[PDB]
Amino acid sequence: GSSGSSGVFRYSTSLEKHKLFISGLPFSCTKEELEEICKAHGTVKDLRLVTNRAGKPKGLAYVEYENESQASQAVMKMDGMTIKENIIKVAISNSGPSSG
Repeated sequence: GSSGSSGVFRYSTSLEKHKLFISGLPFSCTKEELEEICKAHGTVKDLRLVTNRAGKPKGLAYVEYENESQASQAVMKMDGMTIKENIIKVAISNSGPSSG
């Protein structure tokens, strides 16, 4: 939807921005790896890897930073980066609670 700068109201639950979303990652990739690489940009509040019912990496991975500027930088770099011979894409975890 649009974004009205002038004045702010409550329409949809608080949205998250700091969080980051990374898709297209090689199963080989491991948390630690992404962790060390994440802390390279800023403070890593928390890191989680979307696994399957069997515990297999679905390729998706979520990240949590302390500030906003930090995450942004990591997104500008990680966005379209090669990892273990695999081009991974990044995206600011904005979409979450499906309103309707």
